[PDB]
Amino acid sequence: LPNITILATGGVIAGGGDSATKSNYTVGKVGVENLVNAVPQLKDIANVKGEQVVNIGSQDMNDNVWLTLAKKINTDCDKTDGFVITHGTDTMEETAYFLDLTVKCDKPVVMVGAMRPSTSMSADGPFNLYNAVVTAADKASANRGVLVVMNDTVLDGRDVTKTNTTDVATFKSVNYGPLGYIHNGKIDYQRTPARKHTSDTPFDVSKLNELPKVGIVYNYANASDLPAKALVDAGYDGIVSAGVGNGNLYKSVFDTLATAAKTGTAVVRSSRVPTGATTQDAEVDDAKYGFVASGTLNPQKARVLLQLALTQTKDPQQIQQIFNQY
Amino acid sequence: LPNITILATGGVIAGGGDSATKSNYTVGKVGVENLVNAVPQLKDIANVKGEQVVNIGSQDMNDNVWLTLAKKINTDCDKTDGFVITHGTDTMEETAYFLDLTVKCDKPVVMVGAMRPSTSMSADGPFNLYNAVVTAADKASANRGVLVVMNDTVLDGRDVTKTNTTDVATFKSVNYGPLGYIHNGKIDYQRTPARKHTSDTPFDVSKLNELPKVGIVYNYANASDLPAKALVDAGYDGIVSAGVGNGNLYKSVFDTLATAAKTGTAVVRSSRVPTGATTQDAEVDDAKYGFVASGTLNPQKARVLLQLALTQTKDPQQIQQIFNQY
Amino acid sequence: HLPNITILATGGVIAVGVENLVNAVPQLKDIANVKGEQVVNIGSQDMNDNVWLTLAKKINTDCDKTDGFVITHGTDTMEETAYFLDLTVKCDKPVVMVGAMRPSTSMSADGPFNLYNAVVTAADKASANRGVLVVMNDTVLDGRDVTKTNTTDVATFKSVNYGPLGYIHNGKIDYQRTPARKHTSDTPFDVSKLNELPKVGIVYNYANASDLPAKALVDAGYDGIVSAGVGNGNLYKSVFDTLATAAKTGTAVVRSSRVPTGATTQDAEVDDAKYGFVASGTLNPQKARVLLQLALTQTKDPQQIQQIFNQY
Amino acid sequence: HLPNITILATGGVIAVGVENLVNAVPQLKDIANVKGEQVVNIGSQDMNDNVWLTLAKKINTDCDKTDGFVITHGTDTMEETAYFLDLTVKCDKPVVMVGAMRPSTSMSADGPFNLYNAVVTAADKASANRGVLVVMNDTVLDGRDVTKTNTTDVATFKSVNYGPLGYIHNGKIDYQRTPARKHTSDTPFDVSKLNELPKVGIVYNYANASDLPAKALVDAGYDGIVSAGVGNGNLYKSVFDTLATAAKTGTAVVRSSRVPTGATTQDAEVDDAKYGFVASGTLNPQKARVLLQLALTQTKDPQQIQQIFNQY
Ligand SMILES: NC(=O)C[C@H](N)C(=O)O
Ligand SMILES: NC(=O)C[C@H](N)C(=O)O
Ligand SMILES: NC(=O)C[C@H](N)C(=O)O
Ligand SMILES: NC(=O)C[C@H](N)C(=O)O
Repeated sequence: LPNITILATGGVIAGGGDSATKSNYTVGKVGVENLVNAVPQLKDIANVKGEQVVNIGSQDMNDNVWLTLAKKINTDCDKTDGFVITHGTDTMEETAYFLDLTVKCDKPVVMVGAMRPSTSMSADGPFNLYNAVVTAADKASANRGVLVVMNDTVLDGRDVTKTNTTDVATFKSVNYGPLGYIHNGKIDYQRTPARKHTSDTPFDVSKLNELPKVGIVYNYANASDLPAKALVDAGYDGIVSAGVGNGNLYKSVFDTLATAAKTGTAVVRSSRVPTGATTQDAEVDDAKYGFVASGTLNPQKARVLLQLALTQTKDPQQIQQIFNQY
Repeated sequence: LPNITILATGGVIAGGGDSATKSNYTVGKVGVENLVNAVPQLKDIANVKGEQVVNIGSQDMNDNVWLTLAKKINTDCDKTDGFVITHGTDTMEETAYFLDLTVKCDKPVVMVGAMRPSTSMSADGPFNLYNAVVTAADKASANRGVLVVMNDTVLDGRDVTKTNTTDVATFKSVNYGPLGYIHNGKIDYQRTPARKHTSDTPFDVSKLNELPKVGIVYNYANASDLPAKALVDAGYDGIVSAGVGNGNLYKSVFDTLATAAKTGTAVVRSSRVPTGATTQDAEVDDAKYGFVASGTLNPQKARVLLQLALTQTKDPQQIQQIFNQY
Repeated sequence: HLPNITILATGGVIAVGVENLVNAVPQLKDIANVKGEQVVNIGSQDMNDNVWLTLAKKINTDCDKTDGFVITHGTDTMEETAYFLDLTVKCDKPVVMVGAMRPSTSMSADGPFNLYNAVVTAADKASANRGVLVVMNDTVLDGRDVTKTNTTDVATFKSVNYGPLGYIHNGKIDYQRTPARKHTSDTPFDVSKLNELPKVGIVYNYANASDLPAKALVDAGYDGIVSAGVGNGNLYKSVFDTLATAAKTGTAVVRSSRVPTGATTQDAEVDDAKYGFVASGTLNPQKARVLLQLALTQTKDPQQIQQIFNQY
Repeated sequence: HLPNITILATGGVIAVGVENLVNAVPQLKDIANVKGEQVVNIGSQDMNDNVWLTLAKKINTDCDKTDGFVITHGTDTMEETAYFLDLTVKCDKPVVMVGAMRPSTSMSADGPFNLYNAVVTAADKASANRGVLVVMNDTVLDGRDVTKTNTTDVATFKSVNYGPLGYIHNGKIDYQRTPARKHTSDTPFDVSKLNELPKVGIVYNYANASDLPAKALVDAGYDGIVSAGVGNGNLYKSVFDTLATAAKTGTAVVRSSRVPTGATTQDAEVDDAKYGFVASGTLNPQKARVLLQLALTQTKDPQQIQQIFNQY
């Protein structure tokens, strides 16, 4: 049986409710040892070691936990066969992409959460955890990047996103599809991400104790420039715009971000729109403004990459090249 | 033949490109008269009158144009059979909901855009415009609220949203589905929005020359409180949170918005997540904080409703009731 | 305070007797006074006209005795049964179908909560006059549009053309849609006195398709044949040939599509009026069968069957 | 500077001779040196084995003469043809299929830009070694997973299980996926010397389904029968009966599903090894037919056909 390390960070998967039918849930309550012990069936498919990293709702996920996770995986890569990270659902997709860029182990790293607490009727956590371990244990999962396993589906950490606020089936790779489906404890992989991940990225956070400051501003009708201005005022390294349509900006936001990019703030145009690329060669001449188009990376994903791009370079052409290959 | 009034506001539907294959487009270039004349086939199905309201990219849409549109439709409701509004795609879904709440005519009001300029190969604007008129002309379209007609589909202004950055098929009613499909210039309606719209809402903007100030803050891992703080500092009437998952907030954003709601700022929890309701009775006790859950309204839609709710009342219980019925 | 809900069990992975099933979900007791009757205990892959006729008559007979019905059922043909009941039930109280994608013994089994939410839906006053319903994965779906979209996913049931009626959260439903097509007491289909249904078969279309299935139905003197066509209800030539001649000896022929969403329309490439065919609109081939079988209890005239496929 | 692209025309709404078609989209001249050959001029609803065999042989014979192929085709069975070519083409240069949902004369017709993007895809060096492709609505889709999801929508073609390979914007493609299942020169299927294919028919399953289509194929001595099952490939009893006896006189039986997404799996409710059936995995019934017809040129053994349905 393979050696699988479970790194817990919290989430509803480690929470509870006051009855089997209540909809109000706690987060990060149950310790990794108890969490692992609640699914004895894991012992059929791996030798599990549990470690508590933090115990929080993933809505409070942050740079400190990200750095911690990457360093821990990178250090311990040698001495296990794969990793599962238990995490809240809310920002699962951000952490998975951050690890997909900073983990240098080629061994399977699989993220998993639950939409219902283990106390609820038909709770999804036990089987999710089982399937996540199945995936971490499978030789075929190596070299595919950081994965998220939810609803019997293996999803790449780049494209995966939370598409519905409550559905157990919420996690989908909405532009390029999943890698594999899980049936009877086995996976038929038919796809792997072509974008460079893990050991083929330049991003090395091993010696870093902070990341560049990158915030996100939303666009909509009559959008205030005040949020963009506050980020600039605070010397943020980067700003990601959640634009309208194909990465467009409301005039007053556009004006502030244009000014910030001429003084050296990195500006990435992403989109509030849930599928499809923010392209070049549409309404915004990115070269002219010193902006970067995010491609299929949604705003929170664009943030991840831009923060890491900023550990390498402050140059808009070099950042756009990063956004074309990772 | 029915009398149909076309109110133009701009968009790519009224723009162009330098060749049939270029991807870079102008917005709001073509005047309503020329725009109507480019589709002579409209004269088979209606007597069209065109009026230019503004000529802009809908990424620059704003409160002034909204007020203008509602007042114009309300004034002229008597003296036409229906309306089509040509508009950019980027914020089409915001304007359609704003009109869905403030138009008091029960006659069909139909919004339409194009994803490609009329100069491009297989441009979508001509047929979109034709189908929008078909819909405005159809007796069955009355009493269904403000509609958007794109890709042979009739969509309610509440649920409709732009789901893809470039696809002609981008507009979808992602929670409840469309009202009707268009084939051979005819519509089979099988659904109508149960939420109160048009003449069954209390919202009357006829004498207003501004709307309440409502901004949108995004949530993500390590989110700065600076945007929320700038809105509060500027005395915004309302703030909508584009939360993570089921409307959750990053701790520092939560802290700022909690404070703003205790001093009387209206705070609506919506979600960055593209489908499903922001519910009550999940992780956030809205009553305790004086917050309002947005239901299926996405952040930009929540903004529309909250601005209008703020013309009636500043009370969180009364605003939540509005968010339960409109 | 609690409504009386009748559970009518037909089998499925959700099930093993109806008593065992109810007694394994004791939380139903918080929302309803549950009464269980075993109608049959089969996999829905073996569902048939007799079970349909039985369900419809029982529901209509016992309508006065209860506040609502939940029908436990296999997933495989739940969308067929739901539509039949949608067209034949005259009781105006909720009738909700439910199944399970996972075995009751499996980790994270869906059945118990699915059942709970089905009873919630049948208990809700707001559920009445919306036709027959299917309740799966926290969603309430109308019996006409609802279909099984995936072979294994717990989220498989979707109303692929017109969307769901409502979502369930915390034992409460926010309904924002109701089906406009006529149902339940507004249809003319009355199966009270019927002990058989008309014979309607389904033939598939594909590259190089054989005419042998279609001829074998026609030789068997089938009252109706539904074509699962390609694209917008088109047919492979040797199949069009058989059905065109069969529509003319009097066999009703409905064109549907193997394509999983969208309408088989009139006025595309098949001149239906010329051949006496009927276009199925958004009804998939199995759903078209249900409606065609019922149409044929009222009329054999193609023009009148079309009107039926335009109203129901 | 421009690549030589061969357009092989088979008909469809996209078309009317191949010369007229090419000459109506003169913008193709900016991206390719286009050469047109009329192979056939039919609606794809009447597509067949002979056209398939013809396309495969022409592509393989003329591989050296051109840099890539675009096949203009009806939409109705484009996903069948694409998969056949996916399994039989040995040329490693791009082969891209394309159609149109709207008439060429209609407002906002899709054909011209669809054709342009198909030629862009066949011209792109990055398109090579990805198998046979379908290019529709600004998207590049692999021939195995791609299917027609809607009867009328211009956005109908989707890879419903594994997603698209790449999106087209401004005449350029960002490929992020390639099919892992073996294709093109990595399959053993060689149709160079073949002038017929094995006979494989499709039967539909539904409530109360007739065994008559299945018996009529078996009586006709069909080499294979694909079942479009319910749910996870299940069969109505009287249909399971016929196929179980037929698999035992030697007819190959593949279980697929009418359910539009997801795998017909092994190890669910049908003990395939016991009955000598083969599970289709994610291949829908029409796609399973393609693979079963080709399997049967190499072997009649059910265990070996299964291995084929596990690798291709
Ligand atoms: N279901 C969940 O895990 C949601 C929770 N707020 C979290 O992300 O930690
Ligand atoms: N296609 C379009 O209309 C997009 C444009 N930026 C607009 O919204 O005005
Ligand atoms: N999950 C299930 O219910 C499938 C089963 N074959 C049925 O329809 O009964
Ligand atoms: N739009 C089309 O191509 C449909 C036509 N029946 C075909 O497949 O040829």
